[PDB]
Amino acid sequence: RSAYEDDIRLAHRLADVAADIIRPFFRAPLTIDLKADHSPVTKADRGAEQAMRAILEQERPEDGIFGESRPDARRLWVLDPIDGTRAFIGGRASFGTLIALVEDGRPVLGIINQPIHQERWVGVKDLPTSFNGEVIHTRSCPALDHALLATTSPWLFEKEGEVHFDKIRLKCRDTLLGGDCYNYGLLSLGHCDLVVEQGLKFYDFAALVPIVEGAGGIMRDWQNRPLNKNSVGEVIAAGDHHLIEPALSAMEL
Amino acid sequence: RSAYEDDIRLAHRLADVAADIIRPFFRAPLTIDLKADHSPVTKADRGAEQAMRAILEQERPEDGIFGESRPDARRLWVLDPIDGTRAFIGGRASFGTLIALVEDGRPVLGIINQPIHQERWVGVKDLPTSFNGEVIHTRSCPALDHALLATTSPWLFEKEGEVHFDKIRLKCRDTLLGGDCYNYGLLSLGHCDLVVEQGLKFYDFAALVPIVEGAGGIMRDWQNRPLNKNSVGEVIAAGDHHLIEPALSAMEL
Repeated sequence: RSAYEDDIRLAHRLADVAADIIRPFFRAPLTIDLKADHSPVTKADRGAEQAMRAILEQERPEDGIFGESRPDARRLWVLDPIDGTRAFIGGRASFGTLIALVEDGRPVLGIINQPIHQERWVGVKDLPTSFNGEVIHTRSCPALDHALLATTSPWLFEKEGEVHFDKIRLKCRDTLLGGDCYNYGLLSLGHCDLVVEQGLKFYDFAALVPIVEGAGGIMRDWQNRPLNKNSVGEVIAAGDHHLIEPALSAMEL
Repeated sequence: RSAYEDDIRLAHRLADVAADIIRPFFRAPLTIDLKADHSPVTKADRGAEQAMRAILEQERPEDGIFGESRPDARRLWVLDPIDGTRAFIGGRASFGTLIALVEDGRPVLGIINQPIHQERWVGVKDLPTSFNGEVIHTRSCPALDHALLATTSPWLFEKEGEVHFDKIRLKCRDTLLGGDCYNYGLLSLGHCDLVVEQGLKFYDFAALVPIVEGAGGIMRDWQNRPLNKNSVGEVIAAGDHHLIEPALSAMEL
């Protein structure tokens, strides 16, 4: 059993609560061009965040909730009800709810939950990562020219970041596009070898780190340093630790 | 009832047969770097194509099967067991089996089937398009700056085609990436407004045309001409007929 067993149980409860709120809004009609925001994604995100926050305020009174709600605490919860907001808006089920517990600025527990297809990744500092309750493993990869690389969009990079991304893309066997958190889940399951992104907020990667790392992968910034609450959101995830040096090299940073 | 009712029933049978063959291979381990091809996608594609061909040889002896098997016939079946081969290889359930019946070089019946999540689009020349048995409709869209555009990859274009794509992307509200046939299914359901691609084979678009058009959309080449067995594979699909002129204009062809 984990040192975090109680927190893992709460994290599953938060994911369940968010899922039931978000699901009815998926593939709903999209209103446009009004003086106010009538979008389903906004209703889903707000209602899920409010419900999860109310539960955290009752069950973890002493913990912070990242994003202004209490801080200074050693322990902080980080919630993203819908990571992959644009995919959700487009009716794609690659979006996920991300929940993370963070201590001294480091993620120590993370869940990705896809509430439409019921796919749930759980990672924790002291246990192997699980997907729908089963232990999972990243795969090994000999070299970049055998690697599958993913990123949500080339246009989500800064102008110089687009050049670094293009340089590594040219050295990989194939690149798949779109997906946000989902590509990190596929990398933890062993179906993707590298993910490289830029411009993420802490809400977008905190949950991913324990999941990828507890699957046997590695997830760092572009200087190969640990990701933490204060990282600017350049990330690289690899299923194989052997590939992180050649990947960063190929980016010509 | 359709003039194609019998062919629609056969088409569903082909999709079922392909699904049961393909499903076991999804998210299987991926072998690499051998003198022969041990990949699951190749086994799935070949076994599904062989089973569908055997059925067509028994039940439609007089029809062609596109790709060399009999031709010259007025009526041809076009099969793609796994459209979105790279997505399948990456463990993504955006791939689909495409089945189409084509007469005088024009698609008249099409199915997209996603065998993992059981999502099936059916289009036919004389009926409204259906998704899992329900009639569906494309949405209207006032202008490009409100439109959601999708394409599988910017890098799947020719060098000049990348420039035309970038020019229209810059004029749209958002662009989603990856997905192959799946984006045309989302456009027929009313969750996407434009799809623009280049380099497709007839196997990749024949089934899509009846589905998009019978949902109320429009799908043509980049000269606004009909797509047919001989089209080079530049395609534009719009949920709203009003957007095809501004979209082609924005591409600066």
